[PDB]
Amino acid sequence: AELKIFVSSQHQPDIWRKALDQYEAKTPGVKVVIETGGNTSEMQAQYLNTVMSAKDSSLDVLMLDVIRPAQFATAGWTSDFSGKDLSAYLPTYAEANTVNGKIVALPAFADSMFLYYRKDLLDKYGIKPPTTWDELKEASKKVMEGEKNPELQGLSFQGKAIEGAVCTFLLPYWSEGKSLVENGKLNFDNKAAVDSLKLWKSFVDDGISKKNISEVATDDTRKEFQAGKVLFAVNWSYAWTHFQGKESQVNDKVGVARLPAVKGGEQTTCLGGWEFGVSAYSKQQDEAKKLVEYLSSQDVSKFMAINAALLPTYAALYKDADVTKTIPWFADALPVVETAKARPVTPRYNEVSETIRTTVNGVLAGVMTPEDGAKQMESRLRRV
Ligand SMILES: O=S(=O)(O)C[C@H]1O[C@H](O)[C@H](O)[C@@H](O)[C@@H]1O
Repeated sequence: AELKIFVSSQHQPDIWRKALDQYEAKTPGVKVVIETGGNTSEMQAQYLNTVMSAKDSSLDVLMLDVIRPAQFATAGWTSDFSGKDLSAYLPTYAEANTVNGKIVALPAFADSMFLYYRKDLLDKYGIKPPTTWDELKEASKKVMEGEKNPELQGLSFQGKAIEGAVCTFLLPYWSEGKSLVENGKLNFDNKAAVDSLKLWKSFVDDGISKKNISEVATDDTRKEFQAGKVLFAVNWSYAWTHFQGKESQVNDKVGVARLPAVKGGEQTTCLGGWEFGVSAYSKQQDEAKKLVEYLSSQDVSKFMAINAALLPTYAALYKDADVTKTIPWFADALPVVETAKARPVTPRYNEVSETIRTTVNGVLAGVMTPEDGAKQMESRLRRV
């Protein structure tokens, strides 16, 4: 059989390729081909909606974001792993991949947002990693003043109208102790929503973040930090491999911290991560399941942690000696993953994402005020 697997371009398809070569080498008569979609999750989702809506049978295995199971379950777009127990996997992912009793997908890898920081620069100015956005502003000012570097950004975060801007919006909202869904219903704290949009705007206005932060996607943050142009970056675990790689200016100059809190708030972060679904329209159900069981296996989890800084779905791999030798900070990441806040679980998540990310982007592009943004977001969300 020739299986086709849709892989996020953001999640190291060349490294997944090394795992698939080990699979082929030990599975005579099976070949795997990677189709590589957009960097961002909302573009991958728009593409999969069209091929899955059209019942297209070319894809066998789908790498899907943690926010996807509700949609994919309700639409019947994946083959359930009937009577599968997800107890080997972090409960947050066991839970994300179960919808009305159905195991929609096997966890592929974990993720959460961290604060990447230039540990060389904080050391140089004697600064402690910031625990509040206010400490991060103060640290940014001190470093940018001393560095006399017209290309050094204080903070890079995602302001482009992408899935990651949803995460941007919720970080200060969650930090204030608010939720967007309470007892299944939309629970919109106006004041917390406005304060989140003004916080992100304040980084641009205060000269800590670049004027065109509204054009910055997740991987732009990764590229600019890697290039030595960013003191503080909001990003995901995959960025670490690029930072420590052959094409980086910041080898051994990167610290990892929990995201700062809003003043008086909690250091909350966004749950990310991905899972492997078998397409309901695969003509190779059995062979695809065998591939997903290998790709969701502890040995592959471990390989992808070491080679791609993708956080394990297996709790035991966080303290594995080879994992922690390659990426020391993984030894302390699991509590961040297991307490990370989840975006709303809903089959209509795409419409939820569209509303929040366009509002964030509009405010950061100076199209609307934070105040109007919050009002627009609430109105649009109310009817979705
Ligand atoms: O970069 S983005 O696609 O806009 C946002 C995504 O980032 C990371 O890949 C996470 O693992 C995903 O959960 C998240 O949705």
